[PDB]
Amino acid sequence: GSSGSSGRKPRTIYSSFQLAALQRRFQKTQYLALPERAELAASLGLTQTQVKIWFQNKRSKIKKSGPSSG
Repeated sequence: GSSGSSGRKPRTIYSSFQLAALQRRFQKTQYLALPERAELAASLGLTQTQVKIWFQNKRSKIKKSGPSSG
């Protein structure tokens, strides 16, 4: 649109430690309650604004085929 979110780096947008728990939590449920979403931000050391976009984006890029659009 204006700036464009582009870039290439070996360090995934998220660390292995943060991801592990994240993905491990997502598989359980796509949505996270109040204290549930904060748990990842307080545990992984991230913020609700980060764990939120991570859970949302994923839903769109769900390795699993079916619900995703095309």
